[PDB]
Amino acid sequence: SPPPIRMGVDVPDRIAGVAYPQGTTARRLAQIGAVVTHDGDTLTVTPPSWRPDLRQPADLVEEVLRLEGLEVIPSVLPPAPAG
Amino acid sequence: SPPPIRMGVDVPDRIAGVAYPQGTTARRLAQIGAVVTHDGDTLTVTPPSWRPDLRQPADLVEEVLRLEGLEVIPSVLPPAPAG
Ligand SMILES: [Mg+2]
Ligand SMILES: [Mg+2]
Repeated sequence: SPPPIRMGVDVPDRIAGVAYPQGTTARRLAQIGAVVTHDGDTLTVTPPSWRPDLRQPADLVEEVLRLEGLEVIPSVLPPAPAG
Repeated sequence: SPPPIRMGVDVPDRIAGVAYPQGTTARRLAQIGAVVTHDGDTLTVTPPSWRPDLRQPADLVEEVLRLEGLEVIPSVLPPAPAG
């Protein structure tokens, strides 16, 4: 198995900008074959042996977001920086 | 005396963007001749008879800000949206 990855439970929610229903991250990561454990608000995710591409929290975020569907991500223009 | 005015104790701070020391608003408003009573966090301000220009909380805000000095107000860029 690849080494375990520590990641906050709401990290996919923050990066997506969507408040997913609770347990979405844990369910999706378990769906793709990873072992997920809880420690307060921090998950420890061990990817399956056939997923060496999952090495960082960003890799896990893509798994949750693509399975939930990028279409649910709202179009929110960022504020204009003083250019 | 003009009618009394109700105003939050920190309203001058919010409009100025400056955290004034405690009691600044009450001290400045009593300085210019108004009667100030405290009801928790809400100030009741009765301006003196020679100040018929003090009718709204914004008027009291100007009194506090101008006496503390507009030079203490910092320079912060507003959150303009994408145009
Ligand atoms: Mg990936
Ligand atoms: Mg005025």
